[PDB]
Amino acid sequence: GNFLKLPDTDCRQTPPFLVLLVTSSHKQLAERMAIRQTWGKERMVKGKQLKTFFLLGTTSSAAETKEVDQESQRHGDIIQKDFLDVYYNLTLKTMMGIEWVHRFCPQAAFVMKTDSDMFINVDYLTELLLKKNRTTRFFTGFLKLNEFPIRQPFSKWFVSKSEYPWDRYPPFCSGTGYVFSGDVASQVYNVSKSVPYIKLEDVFVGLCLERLNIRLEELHSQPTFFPGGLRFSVCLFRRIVACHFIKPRTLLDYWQALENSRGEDCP
Ligand SMILES: CC(=O)N[C@H]1[C@H](O[C@H]2[C@@H](O)[C@@H](CO)O[C@H](O[C@@H]3[C@H](O)[C@@H](O)[C@H](O[C@H]4[C@H](O)[C@@H](O)[C@H](O)O[C@@H]4CO)O[C@@H]3CO)[C@@H]2O)O[C@H](CO)[C@H](O)[C@@H]1O[C@@H]1O[C@H](CO)[C@H](O)[C@H](O)[C@H]1O
Ligand SMILES: *[C@@H]1O[C@H](CO[C@@H]2O[C@@H](C)[C@@H](O)[C@@H](O)[C@@H]2O)[C@@H](O[C@@H]2O[C@H](CO)[C@@H](O)[C@H](O)[C@H]2NC(C)=O)[C@H](O)[C@H]1NC(C)=O
Ligand SMILES: *[C@@H]1O[C@H](CO)[C@@H](O[C@@H]2O[C@H](CO)[C@@H](O)[C@H](O)[C@H]2NC(C)=O)[C@H](O)[C@H]1NC(C)=O
Ligand SMILES: O=c1ccn([C@@H]2O[C@H](COP(=O)(O)OP(=O)(O)O)[C@@H](O)[C@H]2O)c(=O)[nH]1
Ligand SMILES: [Mn+2]
Repeated sequence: GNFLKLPDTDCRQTPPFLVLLVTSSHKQLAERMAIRQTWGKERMVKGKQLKTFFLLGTTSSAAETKEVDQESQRHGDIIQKDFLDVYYNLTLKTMMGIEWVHRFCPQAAFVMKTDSDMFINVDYLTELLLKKNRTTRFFTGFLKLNEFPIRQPFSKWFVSKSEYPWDRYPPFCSGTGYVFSGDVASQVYNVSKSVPYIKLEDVFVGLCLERLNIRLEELHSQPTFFPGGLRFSVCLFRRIVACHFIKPRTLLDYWQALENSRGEDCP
């Protein structure tokens, strides 16, 4: 498939229950280490396997290239292809991850694409997924259903009319973190080259899902994905899946808080 780095894993032998694909730039080693030490640590969750991989492109910086080569060798959990790893190539990055699931891990029951400035509660997510009774054509997250493209020309998420010429975006889920059954990867990969390209990855996946007639659904009767962030508390964070706006030091402190308070009951 044209990959420069492949994780040392065999999904055929031991099909994972949940695969996390984490986006981060080359310089964000601190993010990746914090994740590896917290919600990214591979383990059995209620007897289900969790696997965690980091998606990277390439960079022009020789120093960063060497750093990442060393990191891959040391940890063996990086998925890499030869594309310039910049914000406006995130669509390529996401498609790389999806391509990977399709080629080397179609046995994954579920896949979460997530960002690195995130807190993820894998235990509660696994509980809600096992409760959902859905194993195919399943896609959930924070649903963004009547979105309009941002036309402010200097905005981080600006798209011109030539980049995206219609008044509304398809239904899609926030790219801060979304979850889908493993089969969905193959479908999206198959259809991706025939769907109009857009440089916003979560929107592009929404376009693919729309072409596939895959409907978005809420994971639970209460909201569980929070792209806007949250005021922290142990009891709240025990009953959410994903929270945005979390820098590495904060992630480590929050993980510590959950460990320090394990075994206490919550209202
Ligand atoms: C982080 C996030 O959720 N970003 C996604 C973005 O969300 C925004 C949209 O839904 C718009 C639509 O109304 O509302 C929200 O933001 C509005 C406004 O549009 C923003 O411009 C503004 O934020 C800026 C402000 O404009 C600046 O002046 C100021 O300096 O900074 C602030 C914050 O940076 O805020 C208001 C209220 O928050 C909402 O945040 O929607 C995008 C598509 O249009 C994307 O979905 C984007 O998500 C990221 O997209 C990339 C695409 O490659 C990846 O999927 C990332 O993983 C994903 O996080
Ligand atoms: C998911 O299913 C569970 C289990 O229910 C069984 O399997 C399902 C696929 C469906 O065919 C059910 O009719 C089966 O009974 C559901 O949780 C059950 O609900 C019962 C009664 O409401 C309750 O005692 C327990 O919660 C569960 N019982 C058993 C036998 O497991 C659950 O509601 C289903 N979830 C969704 C999202 O539909
Ligand atoms: C996304 O990545 C691609 C692949 O690296 C970039 O395309 C290359 O860009 C370099 C210069 O930046 C050229 O020398 C290559 O010829 C290009 N190759 C291909 C296959 O396109 C692309 O520029 C990146 N996108 C953005 C917005 O930076
Ligand atoms: O060149 C880049 C820029 C960003 N990102 C990742 O893409 C996600 C979105 O970045 P950011 O939080 O800046 O986007 P925002 O949520 O503010 O839209 C994050 O996990 C970044 O680490 C990446 O992999 N490569
Ligand atoms: Mn972010």
